[PDB]
Order: sequence, then structure tokens, then C-alpha cells
Amino acid sequence: MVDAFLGTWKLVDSKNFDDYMKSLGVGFATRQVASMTKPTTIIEKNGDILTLKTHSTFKNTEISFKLGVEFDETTADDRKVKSIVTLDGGKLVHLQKWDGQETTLVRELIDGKLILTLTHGTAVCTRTYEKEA
Ligand SMILES: CCCCCCCCCCCCCC(=O)O
Repeated sequence: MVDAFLGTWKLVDSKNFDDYMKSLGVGFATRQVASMTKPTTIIEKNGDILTLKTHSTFKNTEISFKLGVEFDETTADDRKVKSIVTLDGGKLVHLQKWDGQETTLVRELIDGKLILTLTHGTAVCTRTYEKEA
């Protein structure tokens, strides 16, 4: 089920991330730095617990979760959210809820690349990651 997502991934393309960040209320200076950062995302499993690390020169995060079980999360931009990650149509779908707002972080594999689609409000960002050996 989740196995093809596992490993270490590097950002190689980003579209509309500033629009996504601005929709979330991220301040201009953080957006500026974020627009020039290329994170590494590491996805690992131990039994049915997944751990997703996002590492960069700017912010680092780490979450652990069971698919289909809600968890508390504090995002890179400091939102305290209620989250769930599931597998839907072969895509790893991460839904965050806070203050009646929602955002989705959808990951799918296309030609071996990991495409992350971020949606909040009307903003839709697509970020492409490529697998590291
Ligand atoms: C990684 C620097 C971004 C920091 C500030 C904006 C955070 C927005 C929410 C998380 C976005 C994750 C994007 C990704 O994993 O490529």
C-alpha cells in the first residue's frame, strides 16, 4: 500500500507555493526564504506507523502517524492542527483541520516522481520531488 512512497526525496520543482503560503497567512519574510529552499522529505515505516521528516536549511519538521488515525500536528508555519493521513486512489492524502479551516497535502507517484499538491482556499501548489538513492 504505502511502500512506493518510502525513501528520501528531494525538491526539484515548485509551482504556486507562495500563493499557498500566503493563503495560510505566512509572513512575507518566511515566504521569501521558503521560495528559495529545497527540502528533503524522508518517509519511513515501522509496522503500520509512518514517519515523515521534512528537512531544510530553514525549517525542519517530523510527524509520526498511523494511516487512518487522527493525530495532533504543529506545522512548519506554527499552525496547531488535527490531522489524518490516508491512502485514497493510491495517493497519500494528508488532511489538516484547524479553526474550521482545512488544507490538503496530496502525494502521488507519476513516472517515479513524487508530486505533492497543496490546496488551501483557492490556492493550489504543486511540488515535485525526485527520489534519492
Ligand atoms: C519548508 C519551508 C516552508 C515553511 C513555511 C511554510 C509551511 C507551509 C506548510 C508546509 C509546506 C510543506 C511543503 C513541502 O513539504 O514541500
